[PDB]
Formats: sequence, C-alpha cells, structure tokens
Amino acid sequence: VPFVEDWDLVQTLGEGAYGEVQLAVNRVTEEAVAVKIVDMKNIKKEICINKMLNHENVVKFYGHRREGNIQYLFLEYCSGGELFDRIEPDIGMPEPDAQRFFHQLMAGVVYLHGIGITHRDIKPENLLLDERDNLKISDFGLATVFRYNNRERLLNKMCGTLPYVAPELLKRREFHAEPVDVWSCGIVLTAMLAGELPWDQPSDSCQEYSDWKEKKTYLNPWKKIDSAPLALLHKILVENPSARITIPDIKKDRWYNKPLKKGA
Ligand SMILES: N#Cc1cc2c(cn1)[nH]c1ncc(-c3ccc(CN4CCCCC4)cc3)cc12
Repeated sequence: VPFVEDWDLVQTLGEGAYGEVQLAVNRVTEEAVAVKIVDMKNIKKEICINKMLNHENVVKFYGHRREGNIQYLFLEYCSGGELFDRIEPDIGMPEPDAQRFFHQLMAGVVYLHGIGITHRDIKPENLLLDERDNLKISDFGLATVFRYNNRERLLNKMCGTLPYVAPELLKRREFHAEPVDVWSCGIVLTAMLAGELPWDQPSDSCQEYSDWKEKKTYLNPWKKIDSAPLALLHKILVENPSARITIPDIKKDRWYNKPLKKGA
C-alpha cells in the first residue's frame, strides 16, 4: 500500500529537556502515535528499556529511527492526556476515580518491577490516560535496571523530582529501587485525594515532613483524606524503606479492596 509509512505531525504534546513529543497521524490510516523527538547534540538506554516493555498500563513502544542528530521514538498516543490535569487544585478528584487510577498504577509498577525495571520518576505529569481513561506509565528517560540474572543491584544516583522522592534517596548513599517507586505512588495518591503535595521534600529540615512524622493528620493535606485511604498512606509514607509496605501488601489493604466505583 503506497503512502502507509507517511505521518503528519499535527500538534505538540510536551516540550522539555529531551526536546519534544508530537502527535503524529498516519496519512492513510489516520492512526495516531506520539513521537518523541530528541536532539542528540542515555536515550539509547530509554530506547533499550522501552523495547523490553509490554503491558496494558505501560505506554507501548512501536519503534525508533535516527536521522542525523535527531532520535525519533514512536510511542502510544494517549488521548486522555496527563493525570496531572485530572487533579483539581486543593480538591483532588472523587475517591473512586483515584482508587481505580491507583489500581492501574500498581498493576503497571508490579509489571515493571517484575522485569527488573525501576521508573524512578513517577508523578502525575508522567501518568497518561487513554481514550477510556486507562492509566499508562510513560517516560522511561530516568528508568534503570535494578535486577538482572535474578540479582538485585542497589541504586546510588539521586534522580526523580523532589516532592515525589523517597527520604532514603536524600539520606543514604545506596538504597533499594522498589521502595522508592512505592513512595512516589503514595505521593501520587495523596495528590489525587487532596489536590496538593504534602511537602517540598522529605527531609528533617522540612517542617511539613516533620508534622507528618509526628502524625499531625489534623493538618492539610491529611485532613482532606478519608481515614481508610489515610491508613494506607500511613503504611506507604514510612521513612524506613525496609519497614515500608510492599506492593503485595498494598494489594491486601482494606481501602485498596473497598468497593467504591461503578463500571463505565
Ligand atoms: N516521554 C514520553 C511520552 C509522552 C507521551 C507518550 C509517550 N511518551 N504518549 C503521549 N500521549 C499523549 C501525551 C499528551 C500529554 C499532554 C496533553 C495535554 N496537552 C499538554 C500541553 C500541550 C498540548 C496537549 C496531551 C497529550 C503525551 C504522551
């Protein structure tokens, strides 16, 4: 079929350090894809990790091409945009939506962790929604292998985004990958339920973080959150990463299993 490899770029979807992401539409089929365009003047690793990924809650990778100094990643277009834009400032979103989004997020992270990949920068700006509002984990530019040949490697690079990063990343030279991703998922949950982030960063020098360690949940954001999801947050946002709830145990949590939401 003539012309089937032609794509028109129609709209910018995001424009950061890497470069930009465009919406592309096929000339013949009108299929939509996102094209991540990165000027090489690291992404090799992003591409490599993207090649390993196949899951309903992870943004699908279709292929890549390099023309001179530009690398072009061809990726799943998520027409719902970012989770970020479903969070009303100071309010959040209805608890049943947040629970469904949280379930999907967990399914995506379980998958990643199971293939030995940590994302390292989970946040609402990176969590995309498809036309059916299914959540998809995007942007593996900071991601890395933490398990290979069934052997764990400890991380040491500080990366991520400060309000979402776990406290051990600021305190310890080395740390386990999985608890850091669990922590960031807890901050995402807080944001969905309160429409605000609890602190600038999880440091002993940050007053809001201290108030949380002192269990002052009569303060915001925590007073906005129902006791059931709040009990889960108490198990996720635990300073000692060895004492922090694991994902198999999040799946046993009372709120995680509470019926809330009707089908579409
Ligand atoms: N990294 C990355 C990445 C980013 C995306 C992707 C695959 N990978 N697939 C995607 N599908 C849709 C959007 C997206 C993000 C935000 C919006 C909303 N708005 C943002 C500002 C510019 C206009 C669109 C719309 C679409 C972003 C992506």
